[PDB]
Amino acid sequence: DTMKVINDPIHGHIELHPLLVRIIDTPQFQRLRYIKQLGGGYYVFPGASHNRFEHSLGVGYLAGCLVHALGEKQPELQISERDVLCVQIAGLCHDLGHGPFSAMFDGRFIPLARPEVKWTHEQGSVMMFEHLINSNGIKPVMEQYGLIPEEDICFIKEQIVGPLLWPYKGRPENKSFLYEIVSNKRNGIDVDKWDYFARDCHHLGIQNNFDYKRFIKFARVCEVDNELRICARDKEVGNLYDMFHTRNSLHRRAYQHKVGNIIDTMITDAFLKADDYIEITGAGGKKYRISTAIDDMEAYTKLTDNIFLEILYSTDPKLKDAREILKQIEYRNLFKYVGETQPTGQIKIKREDYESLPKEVASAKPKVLLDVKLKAEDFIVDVINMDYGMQEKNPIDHVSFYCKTAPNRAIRITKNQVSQLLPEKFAEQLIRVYCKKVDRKSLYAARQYFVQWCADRNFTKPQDGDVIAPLITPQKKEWN
Amino acid sequence: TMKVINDPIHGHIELHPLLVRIIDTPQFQRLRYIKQLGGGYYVFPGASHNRFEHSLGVGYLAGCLVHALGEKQPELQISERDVLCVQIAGLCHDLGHGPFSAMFDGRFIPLARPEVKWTHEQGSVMMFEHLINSNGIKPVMEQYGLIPEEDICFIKEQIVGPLLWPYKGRPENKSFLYEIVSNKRNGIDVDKWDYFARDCHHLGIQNNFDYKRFIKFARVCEVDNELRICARDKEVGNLYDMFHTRNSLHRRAYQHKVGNIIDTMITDAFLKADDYIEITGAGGKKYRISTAIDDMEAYTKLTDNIFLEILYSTDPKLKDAREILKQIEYRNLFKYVGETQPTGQIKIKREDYESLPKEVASAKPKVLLDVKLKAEDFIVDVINMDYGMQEKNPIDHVSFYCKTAPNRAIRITKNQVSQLLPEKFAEQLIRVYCKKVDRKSLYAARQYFVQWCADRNFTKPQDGDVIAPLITPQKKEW
Amino acid sequence: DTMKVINDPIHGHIELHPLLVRIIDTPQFQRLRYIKQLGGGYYVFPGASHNRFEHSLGVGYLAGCLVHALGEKQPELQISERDVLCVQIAGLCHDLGHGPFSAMFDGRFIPLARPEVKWTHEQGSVMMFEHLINSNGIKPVMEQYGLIPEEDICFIKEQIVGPLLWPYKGRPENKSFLYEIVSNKRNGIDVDKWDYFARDCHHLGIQNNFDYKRFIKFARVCEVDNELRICARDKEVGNLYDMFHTRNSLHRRAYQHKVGNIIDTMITDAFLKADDYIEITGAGGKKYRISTAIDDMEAYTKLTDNIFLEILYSTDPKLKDAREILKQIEYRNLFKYVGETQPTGQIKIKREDYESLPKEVASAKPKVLLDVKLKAEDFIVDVINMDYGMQEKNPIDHVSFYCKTAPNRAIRITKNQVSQLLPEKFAEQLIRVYCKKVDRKSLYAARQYFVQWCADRNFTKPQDGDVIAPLITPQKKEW
Amino acid sequence: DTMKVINDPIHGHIELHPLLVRIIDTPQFQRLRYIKQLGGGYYVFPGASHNRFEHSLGVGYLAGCLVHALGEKQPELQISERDVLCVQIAGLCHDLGHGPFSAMFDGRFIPLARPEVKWTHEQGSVMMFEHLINSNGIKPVMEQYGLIPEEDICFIKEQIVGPLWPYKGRPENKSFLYEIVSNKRNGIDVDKWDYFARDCHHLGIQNNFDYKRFIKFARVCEVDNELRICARDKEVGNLYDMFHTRNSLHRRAYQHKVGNIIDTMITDAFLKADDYIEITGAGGKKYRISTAIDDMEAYTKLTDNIFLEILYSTDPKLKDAREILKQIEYRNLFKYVGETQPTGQIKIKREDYESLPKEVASAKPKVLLDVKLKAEDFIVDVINMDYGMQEKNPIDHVSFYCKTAPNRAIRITKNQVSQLLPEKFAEQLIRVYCKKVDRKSLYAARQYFVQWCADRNFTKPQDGDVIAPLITPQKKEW
Ligand SMILES: Nc1ncnc2c1ncn2[C@H]1C[C@H](O)[C@@H](COP(=O)(O)NP(=O)(O)OP(=O)(O)O)O1
Ligand SMILES: Nc1ncnc2c1ncn2[C@H]1C[C@H](O)[C@@H](COP(=O)(O)NP(=O)(O)OP(=O)(O)O)O1
Ligand SMILES: Nc1ncnc2c1ncn2[C@H]1C[C@H](O)[C@@H](COP(=O)(O)NP(=O)(O)OP(=O)(O)O)O1
Ligand SMILES: Nc1ncnc2c1ncn2[C@H]1C[C@H](O)[C@@H](COP(=O)(O)NP(=O)(O)OP(=O)(O)O)O1
Ligand SMILES: [Fe+3]
Ligand SMILES: [Fe+3]
Ligand SMILES: [Fe+3]
Ligand SMILES: [Fe+3]
Ligand SMILES: [Mg+2]
Ligand SMILES: [Mg+2]
Ligand SMILES: [Mg+2]
Ligand SMILES: [Mg+2]
Ligand SMILES: [Mg+2]
Ligand SMILES: [Mg+2]
Ligand SMILES: [Mg+2]
Ligand SMILES: [Mg+2]
Ligand SMILES: [Mg+2]
Repeated sequence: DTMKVINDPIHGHIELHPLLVRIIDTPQFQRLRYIKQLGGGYYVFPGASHNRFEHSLGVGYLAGCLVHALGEKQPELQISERDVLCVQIAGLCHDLGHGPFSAMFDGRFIPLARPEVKWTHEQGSVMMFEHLINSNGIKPVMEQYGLIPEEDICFIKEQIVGPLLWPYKGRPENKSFLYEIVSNKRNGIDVDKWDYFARDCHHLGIQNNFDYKRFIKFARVCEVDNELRICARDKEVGNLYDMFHTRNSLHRRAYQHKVGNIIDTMITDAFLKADDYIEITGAGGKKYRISTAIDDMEAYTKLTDNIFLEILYSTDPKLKDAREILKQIEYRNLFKYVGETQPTGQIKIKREDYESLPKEVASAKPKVLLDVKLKAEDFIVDVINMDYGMQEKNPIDHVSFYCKTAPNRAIRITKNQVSQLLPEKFAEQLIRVYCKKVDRKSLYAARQYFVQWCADRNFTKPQDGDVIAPLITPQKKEWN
Repeated sequence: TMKVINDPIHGHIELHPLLVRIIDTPQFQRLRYIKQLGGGYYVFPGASHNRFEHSLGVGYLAGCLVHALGEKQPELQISERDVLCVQIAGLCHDLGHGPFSAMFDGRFIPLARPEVKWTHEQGSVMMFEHLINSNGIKPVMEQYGLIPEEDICFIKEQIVGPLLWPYKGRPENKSFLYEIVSNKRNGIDVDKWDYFARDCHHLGIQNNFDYKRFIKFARVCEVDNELRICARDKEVGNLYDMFHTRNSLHRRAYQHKVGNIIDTMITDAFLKADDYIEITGAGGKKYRISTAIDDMEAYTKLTDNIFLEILYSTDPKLKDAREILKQIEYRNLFKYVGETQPTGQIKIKREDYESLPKEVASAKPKVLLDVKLKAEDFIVDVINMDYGMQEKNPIDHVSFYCKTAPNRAIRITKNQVSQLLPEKFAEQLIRVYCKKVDRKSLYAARQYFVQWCADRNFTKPQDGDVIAPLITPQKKEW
Repeated sequence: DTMKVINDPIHGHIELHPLLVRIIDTPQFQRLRYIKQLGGGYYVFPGASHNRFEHSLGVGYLAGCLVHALGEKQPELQISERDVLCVQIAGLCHDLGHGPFSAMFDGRFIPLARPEVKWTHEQGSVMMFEHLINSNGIKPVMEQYGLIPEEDICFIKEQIVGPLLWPYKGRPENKSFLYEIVSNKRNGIDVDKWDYFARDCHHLGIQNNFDYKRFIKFARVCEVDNELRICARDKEVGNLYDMFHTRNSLHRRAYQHKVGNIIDTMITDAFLKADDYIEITGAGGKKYRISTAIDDMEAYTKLTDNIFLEILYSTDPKLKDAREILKQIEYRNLFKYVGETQPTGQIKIKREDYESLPKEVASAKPKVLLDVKLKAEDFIVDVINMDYGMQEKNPIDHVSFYCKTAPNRAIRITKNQVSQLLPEKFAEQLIRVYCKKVDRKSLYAARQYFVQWCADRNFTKPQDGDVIAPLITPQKKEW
Repeated sequence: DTMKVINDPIHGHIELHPLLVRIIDTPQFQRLRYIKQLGGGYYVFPGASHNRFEHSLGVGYLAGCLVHALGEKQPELQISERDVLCVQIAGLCHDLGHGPFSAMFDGRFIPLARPEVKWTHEQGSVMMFEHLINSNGIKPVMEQYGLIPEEDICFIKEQIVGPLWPYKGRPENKSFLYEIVSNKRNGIDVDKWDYFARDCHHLGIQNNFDYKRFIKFARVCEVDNELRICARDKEVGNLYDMFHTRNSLHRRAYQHKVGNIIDTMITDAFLKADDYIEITGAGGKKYRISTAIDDMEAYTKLTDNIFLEILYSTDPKLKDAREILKQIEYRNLFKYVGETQPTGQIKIKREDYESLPKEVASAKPKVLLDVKLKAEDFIVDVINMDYGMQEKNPIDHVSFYCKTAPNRAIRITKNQVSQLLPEKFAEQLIRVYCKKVDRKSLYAARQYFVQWCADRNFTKPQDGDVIAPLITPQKKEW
């Protein structure tokens, strides 16, 4: 059991302490090799073959860089070797709970398959971590390196998911800044983002403009309303606004690419159709479904992107409907993108209303004669909440800064102290509509229903509206 | 025959022999001795690159864009002659830059000769004329199918704009050709694409705009009776990002507060040297640094080397200028005091710039001060940051097409894209510096500065509470 | 109907003609999304997650760049749009025959599982291409775009695998240069190498020093012994030696990494143990095994890296032995590397002798006290043939060059006309030894047998010889 | 008084201790901003605008990374903060002695201008460092941060230029510290790692050596009673590749035939200017270009600027020098005729270089020729290509360790690595050029050249059968 060096193309040669190597070399960690980081995005950006495994190594590594850098510059914080290891382990294990195709599984499939549960991959990560530890004899290995499992397991879990006065048990207040490394609940400025920006960009073929290494150099811990927090140099404020701008830009260009999303939707659909028939063996030989494997970590261990191919290659007549959806993916007979719009004014589309939207689009009465009627079943309506990670809030209002002439003194910097060219709002909704019927006449009709629906709901005019529905767009006074 | 040249940004590029003849002149080779980012090199040490290599890059990209349009749309009748003219314009577009590039036309000439309205682009047109005439290039143009009466004019118009349909070099059915090198309608041009990529490579800041993607999706469509370059509808987000990147490169690098003060110091040294340096132009006439812009033979010999000519001089008359450049090398720079912006609808007008150091020195901070500072001790640098068209959204001046009707041009408004985009497209930054560098002068300069910000109802400096703790409580709006 | 653009991180935005899009959007092509380019190398270099799919797009694209560039510079060659499409399709389809974990499948598994057949992934690519065309109605689509399927399918196949006097039917000798793009049988200078150099490096985190774009700019077709062939500028000769040096260096640093190879070996072992029990359905419902799916393209279509996980997640008691080997991979209880050596002198280890080598290692008699005796079954001996792509030959002796003052005149350039610092030989063998028993005492013993065996065979001294076997290495004066 | 961070595109954000900042902010250091790293190479590779200044920052930084990494992994070595600063200073100052156009100045000009002296830029760096320290009051600043100037100045100089135990600055138990900046035992030093990475970034050729990996695997072990830097055994292949890369960068870039002829032309102009240019040194004494190396105050003012000072001069005495530089700017370069190498055991010695143009002109090609050419018309450039230690394999002078005994040093021979490695480690290339550029002179120059190769039993030029079809059949060995 000695330290390993591993060559990562994003971070270079990184060092893994032998405790981390023991954690990595388990079935529960290695599972992340079989889950694509960007899910259906690989079917649009062919360089995006990367898996959660390598992202997880990167987050472990960066978490270690940030806590080491803080410890070197500020010995008064009393960051111990034990703290450093716990922060690295949390970085390493933070995404253990992702399911097949990553964001698809907790963003689309589980909410549709099991609308009663409130589940996130982060909860999965905590449960999977527990199962990793318990089934591989890791507690004695922790003790061998000076960790205290009652306290430190709890600390690690709290870093990943948040709390399970001062709500944490794993560390006291004098170590609060340690909870801001892996997953920053105050403002989202965390090393998870820095790894995925750099790694996704390298694979996508879109270039990263955020400099995380610069941020680490300028980061300090300062007292802010009587808690010790990570603060940035004042002159980095512009770079932080740019960080969130980059995040939003990566969601627009890649993560919410309209076809990447429809592939995720189709896979979700196939999983919903397969769910009654696929059996996954968990603890004590009990049988779980795709939707219930989240309840038993032994089952969930075996639930990866492989399930796609298990369905695609099946012959069972019961899986026929699921299998045909995946066949449609491989022949590229995808549901067709019709367009994009947004609400106007103070209108917000609520999650309770999502299910009713296909019916609304099909009920629009385009004032043009139509040969084809389309039914609700024929439309998909995907509502995407785009923000700066804190709903309507400006995350930079929850960051603290310091100045070169008083480096222990935290200050606030407001938006108006930076620039007038920044966003005026921090949240918005995009609505994408697609049609399951792909023939030319159905598609012409779907465009008319769509643009009419936008007019009826007082949504923004689709960008191509005048071209795809020339007879509809003149009817709307606010569009001309 | 063609030459190949290896550029680190674009790879191996081909130069037509007419371009090679233009490059191999004193007028073009001059660009090897003018830093792209001027004083920026004194802050970002990778930014050693010169205007020469930027110019090759713009020539190359100009050629890629016009070739791509011609291949996709043969009905436009883009000729080999048109391609060469566009390449030449890209190659020669920055011939007019002076020592330290933006410093020379942005700071020095306006101060040295406030009566003239000069730009490097005007310089590029005059330098091009002088390059052609003094190196026998007109017959070589003819040899390759160009018509110099028409094409020289076309080339110049591409660089500087017009010298109803205001252009003589090409008719309306070729208006798109004027949108490649320097796009007067919206600023979306290959010059930006080269400098984004090249500056980033050298600065150590990463480029996020994909120019190659833009070229693939570009088409020419009819818009209000002219053939113009349009982009695919779905690229609109990427164009907003393009201008966001431009603004971000100005914030991080080009307007870095110390890069600018170095540019200011060099400008100061040039103003102090201007009466004493003689540069010989055409017919043996004698020019100064500030007048060499009137004669391209003189201007040919004015490059960044003038910095070292002053620094190494022994002439007592250049003592004052020389001492400023010595201060740069010891890093005894004028000191940054801080940054602020106007509030509300307030605009600082160019006529008022000269009065601002006096205003800062006239502030009466209610604080005990060892030193009184005079107007001459402050520099107040006002920077106009925008999306290239003052208050306007340049995306309102772009045309788009949709996949289902690719010959039909459309407009896309800001509200059709995103609510997270900027609400304004122009703003002003105000940096204040002090020429007196000792600890007590600097403490005082901070008090005058923050008090001035309070008095003018400008934004609170980011470090205001720390540098002037007794001043910032006075102002209710902070 | 129309062209698609696709964004690749290595080549940027590439354009795909609609005929290529029809070929790509088939089960037979999309299969390549589930086959890792570097196989077991992903278990060593975590950035090497890339699959054969994206490599195939890249080779298609570069094949098109090279043939377009030749056509633009030399209209007299009469390169047609039809030729361009055929070269693109060949580049796109060249690796359709790879199996699970790529080089593992044709380099290790098939040779062990079916030693009677002479099979390569390239043969697989030809058969898979035939099956792709026939089962997706591609022939009429080819006709729609000006291709002539009798001739052009044959041309495409020949570009991939070679011939199936002038031995080719798809194109004549005045177009011989077209066979030098995707897979160059004369000297190995082909666009396949250029894509994988660039793509592997980007993912591995090792940097590429070969500039393929420069090579394309300087490439011309010239007459050489009555065939039209691709020639390089004279002054590029250095860069071509560097190309093969880079290839060799990527094999040393990554592709033949000792642990990447042992993982490939372990997976192969698990597949051999699973082979009797896994059923893959092929044409007419017939059942194939892992080792026989190469005989039926409908079965082979469904044979990808997924088989690893099918074994790993199985519960069938019959798959227990295969499953346990894959569990050993996941816990990193790997067969242990003992060391590396090479033959000396004139000695060449022949393929017929590979199987006898573990027995030789176990028969060595190290004069050292050992608690554990090891048997032949405990050693793995992996022999790797490292060369410049043409066994003992210098591939640069099979390249033609031209000079700036006579660009249509082909010439030869010998090694002595370039540099005295170049390699003296172009082939060698590396011998890696591993031990299947992983405890510290077995490993100590394995090192003594290994170093003694090297001494006995007069192989090169292992680099760490003095440290791992201090009592053995003094016996050998020449060490 | 506080640390500075600087953004370099090769190494990222690097930290500079305030003592380093004081050294950098002097005229003697800042001088390096005006000397191109690759000299005339910029006139072939237009991305290669980089100067010695940024290379020097990089070497300072890497020197610091290597010594820090050794200290972190091996606390028993007792590397102090003082040792780290001294190694950084040496890295930073190691190239202070370069002259105009870098390798051109000490490789071509000084040897020709002053054949009696044995001068290297490294000697210059030591003298320039001494002058930097003494004229900027640096010794008290060193003391303020824990350095001992009697000892540490000596240590710093020994690291730059070299020397029982021959060093005075540090004892044997710290010998490894002398292997960071300039490694005299085998050449594996951080100077190479910076220039590989930085040159590649600017040239547009990609670097394949991973220096960071080497740093991770580097350890100090006892070797024949000295503590030395050793590499992991399995890195041996990577080290052979390192020297292969060095050779490959010399072939592609640094010894590019046209880059060298430009260096030669500039050298020629400097030789013609040398009697007439005056550079003021200490106490107002006057130096020449060739003598400015004797006085650091003069040498401080000798940079690439001298090129433009000559080009723009009007003095009649500089006419010949000026005309050569004009020929560079119009691209009327001496023409490359070809390349060959000696055969067998033959080595061309430096004493014989001057006689070679005469030999080429004395060859008697049995061919009808329009022009007879004289010795003065040919340039013969002889280049020594090696792995940095003449005929020796530098890997024979490296020590390694194994994972199972990391404190135990071992040797690894070439046969333990690969049969595909080089069989020799040194060779000579001979390039011939002609000063007469017309077609008939050039035809003749090719005939003399190929005949000369045949007469001396040199290798057949690669294009020999094409440029001299009547000459190459005479030689049986071809
Ligand atoms: N020459 C090279 N260049 C770059 N990366 C390389 C490399 N060789 C390997 N890597 C990558 C592969 C891995 O990501 C990492 C480590 O590979 P090893 O350093 O080969 N270490 P291992 O555990 O095999 O040997 P041991 O136990 O004897 O120390 O570097
Ligand atoms: N091996 C190499 N690899 C990469 N870039 C290179 C290179 N060699 C040169 N460059 C860069 C340097 C230049 O930017 C460009 C062209 O250099 P040449 O191809 O050397 N052309 P020249 O005009 O000397 O030879 P001729 O007239 O005989 O064809 O490539
Ligand atoms: N903003 C962006 N920047 C870079 N690459 C991008 C990108 N957006 C997509 N890609 C990549 C993803 C793909 O690899 C490629 C094409 O994506 P689309 O241009 O979005 N084309 P699609 O076929 O969806 O829309 P249509 O049929 O309406 O033209 O570019
Ligand atoms: N946003 C940015 N991104 C990347 N590099 C940047 C940068 N801004 C500056 N640089 C580069 C330029 C330099 O190479 C380096 C340091 O520039 P500053 O951090 O601005 N430091 P200074 O001394 O001006 O301010 P103070 O004294 O208040 O700390 O970073
Ligand atoms: Fe994550
Ligand atoms: Fe420009
Ligand atoms: Fe391939
Ligand atoms: Fe150096
Ligand atoms: Mg997560
Ligand atoms: Mg998060
Ligand atoms: Mg301009
Ligand atoms: Mg412009
Ligand atoms: Mg502006
Ligand atoms: Mg293949
Ligand atoms: Mg091959
Ligand atoms: Mg040196
Ligand atoms: Mg050296």
